[PDB]
Amino acid sequence: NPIHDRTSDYHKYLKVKQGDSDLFKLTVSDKRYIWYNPDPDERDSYECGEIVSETSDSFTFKTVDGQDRQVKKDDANQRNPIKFDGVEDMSELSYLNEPAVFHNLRVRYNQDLIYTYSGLFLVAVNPFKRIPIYTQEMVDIFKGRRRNEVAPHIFAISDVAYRSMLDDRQNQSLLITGESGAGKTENTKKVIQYLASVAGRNQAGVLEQQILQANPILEAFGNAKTTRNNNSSRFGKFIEIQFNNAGFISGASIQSYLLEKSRVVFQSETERNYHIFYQLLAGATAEEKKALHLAGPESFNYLNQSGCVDIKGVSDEDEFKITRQAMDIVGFSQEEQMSIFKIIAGILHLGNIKFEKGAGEGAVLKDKTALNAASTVFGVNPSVLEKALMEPRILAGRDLVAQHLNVEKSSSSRDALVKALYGRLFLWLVKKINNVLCSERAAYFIGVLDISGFEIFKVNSFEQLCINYTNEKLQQFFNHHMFKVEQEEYLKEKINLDSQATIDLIDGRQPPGILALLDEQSVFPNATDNTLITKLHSHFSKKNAKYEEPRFSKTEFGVTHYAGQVMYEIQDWLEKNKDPLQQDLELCFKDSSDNVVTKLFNDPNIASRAFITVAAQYKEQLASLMATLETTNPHFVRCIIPNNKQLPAKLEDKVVLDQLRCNGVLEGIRITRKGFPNRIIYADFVKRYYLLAPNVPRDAEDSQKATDAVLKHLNIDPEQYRFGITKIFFRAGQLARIEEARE
Ligand SMILES: Nc1ncnc2c1ncn2[C@@H]1O[C@H](COP(=O)(O)OP(=O)(O)O)[C@@H](O)[C@H]1O
Ligand code: BEF
Ligand SMILES: [Mg+2]
Repeated sequence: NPIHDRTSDYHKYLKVKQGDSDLFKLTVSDKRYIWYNPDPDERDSYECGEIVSETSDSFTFKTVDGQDRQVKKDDANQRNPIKFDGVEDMSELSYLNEPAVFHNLRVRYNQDLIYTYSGLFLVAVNPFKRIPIYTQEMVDIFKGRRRNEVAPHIFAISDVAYRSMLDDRQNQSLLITGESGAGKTENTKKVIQYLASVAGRNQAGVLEQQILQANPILEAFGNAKTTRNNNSSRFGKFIEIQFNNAGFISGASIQSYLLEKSRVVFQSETERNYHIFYQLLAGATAEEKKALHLAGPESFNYLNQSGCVDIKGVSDEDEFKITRQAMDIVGFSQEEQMSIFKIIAGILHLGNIKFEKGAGEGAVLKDKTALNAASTVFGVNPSVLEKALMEPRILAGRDLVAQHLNVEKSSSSRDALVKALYGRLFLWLVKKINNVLCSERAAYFIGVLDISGFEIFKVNSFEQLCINYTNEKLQQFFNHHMFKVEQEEYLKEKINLDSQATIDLIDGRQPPGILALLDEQSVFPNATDNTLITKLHSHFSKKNAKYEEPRFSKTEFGVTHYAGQVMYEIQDWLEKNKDPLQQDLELCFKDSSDNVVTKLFNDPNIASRAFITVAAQYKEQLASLMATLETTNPHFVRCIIPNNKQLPAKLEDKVVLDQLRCNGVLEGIRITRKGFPNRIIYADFVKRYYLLAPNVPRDAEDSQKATDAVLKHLNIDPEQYRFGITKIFFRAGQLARIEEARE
């Protein structure tokens, strides 16, 4: 058993190394320590101070410098006894303070132990290097083991979910959140690999392969290199792994949320557009290139503006293969693939269209190359296109009259088109995939959510509000859930909100919240950004406690979110909400000779939102998501980024701690710390502590009687612990004191 074979890779890579002895006296120490901030300005920066003396109410310790200081006992951040460094669950910690928590994570990370539990959560810190803990051999060790039986791992929470499903006949969910680059998508892919393996029907299976090939397809079209991650997911996703009554994988379905369409037409410096563009340019066959009027990235406006066309240690040509191979496995025909390619190319050509003026104020196409290129690949009438771009007919109530747009408006229109095409294509892909894997008649499911946690940038826009509104809801669900689950534990053992207000501000109908007001402004063609922001301040400024009207800025507003205050900039919200496309453009494309192209514009499912705004739509998708989640038994994973530099072996204190504060980890410890944080199995207590009392023997039947014995020996406050049917519950700091007692 690799599990009890101290020489196995399991032991080397997932466990804290065990020596020849386990004796209590090993860890004996005379010193006591306290975590302190050497600079009170740097609050997340701590050092360990050794305690020297104590008054009845305060502690006096020695700094690193050799300097002496004092602290109130009630404010002190005591350091846990060394026996606690590296524990697998932060819940076993006696002193539960911020520096203590950070420290356990750190001790673990130093030994490359990236996974740690924190009560209900599985905390996962990005290693930024490969650790061989995801092999088939690793998968087989985790099959059927209880949480406590094995080391923390994504595979373990995945197995727990699976056993619960079979045993309770209840659907399950895994929520994996955290910042960009924290490791969400990596862990998500591990869940799927694990499941496909433990629940798949292979004697060597097709379904299983298809399911596995699904994400690569989506990552090509929805991931991009950003400054925070070379493989950023520019969309949220919910994966439902479907099973039959017997527990075998039977299908799957995918839901996507919020694709960043704007990146297709603009990228920040150093970033890239979606991977596919590069993959196509790099691996199209010489025949494909000519058929697509293809060239180099440098030759395309949508690709030559960031200053970055490739990713280090990444071959777009080689990635292309992988992409195409997945499409093949999944079921896309050569034609369908072909058409996808034409679309991707066409978008590139549209991007090179240059509008010039002079005539007057109207726009003109002196050059017509690119137009022709795109026309061709799209299978549409170039002249129609031209006209639909520069001379859209607009409805003036009675009159349907074609407007002659200036270059700007003409450009912006082409851009809206590109965005419409890309976004529709992505939905088509997802629907396609779902058509192949989705089983109408599934018995049970395990759903995995891979989405960002709270987003707080310099500039926060409409997209960030959507994300933060999602996180307010997820966080609330977490809080409801932990509440029940702690309450249930106390019961089994026989021992003795703010969220809503922010949510209401956002999505309330009466009084109307932010989204309602935005939607209302959305029916007025002539409404502007000022109109809208004036309306928000009118309703909430000095009127809603979660809102803040800035002292000087006239284009922003603040929302107090769970993770802190966020300032939103209103620019372009109206447009974003309406996501407008000229009808003459829709007409142009409706007539495509291309089979997929046509679908993008003729299937209400892909072409239309429902008249629904973008906010309203989102609101609805969130509500269905939440509804499903509410029917599952949830599992929470929090992915943590170690630093903002993408480096291994560099766990930065402030970076980490900020994260732990935003994602709810610290609050749960806070909550937990309040009651009886430590809950030890009677038998286990005795094993270690029998020596402390001139009475008890390590091995006993009446473990409780034993436990009581020691407690009594040491003369411990009956308020410091509660007797449970199986566990002895301990208040914060108590266990540390015991550990601190002499043999
Ligand atoms: N457990 C891990 N082992 C190895 N590399 C990882 C791990 N977690 C994340 N990474 C790395 O960090 C990069 C960012 O991870 P990713 O899953 O894409 O983050 P997220 O989806 O949270 O934005 C990955 O492309 C990979 O290099
Ligand atoms: F960049 Be990660 F996908 F949030
Ligand atoms: Mg991702």
